[PDB]
Amino acid sequence: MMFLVVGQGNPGERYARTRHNLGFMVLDRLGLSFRPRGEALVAEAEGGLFLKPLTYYNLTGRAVAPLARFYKIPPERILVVHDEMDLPLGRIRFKAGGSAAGNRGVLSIEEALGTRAFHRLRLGIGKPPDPSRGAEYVLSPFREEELPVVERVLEAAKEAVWCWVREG
Repeated sequence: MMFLVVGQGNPGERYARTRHNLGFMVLDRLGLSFRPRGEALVAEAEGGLFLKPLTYYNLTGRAVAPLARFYKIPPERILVVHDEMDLPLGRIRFKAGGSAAGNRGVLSIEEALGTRAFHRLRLGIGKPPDPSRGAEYVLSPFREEELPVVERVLEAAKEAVWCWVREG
């Protein structure tokens, strides 16, 4: 296996529209065929793997590390796609190593792998007006007025993902 693309999210229909499931939403735009493999939905394409862990958001390392270890996927070929409160909706940024900047899904993968040196695709979702409501904000759906931006973010993310996988 050449690489591993991980979409951050939570399992179950009740989380499917929430901001914290934006990484699953990107993965779901890729055209792939996901199959259940333990606490994970996994797809194989282009010589590599795509993973929607069903571990819960903060526990995704539990699915990522056994897969990476087993197929000897190096951290340079692991990409973690996730929602990011520190960037405004509409903004997308790649990140190579460095701190799991308080993203607990990225943190759980660092913990389980024993390294910070994997890549992340950060998808800005903005912040809530009050910091203490962060969990609430990410476990809410987007506002209907955000949907046009969200769509275009998903389109841009889908291209970024394939670019990272493929040509660049």
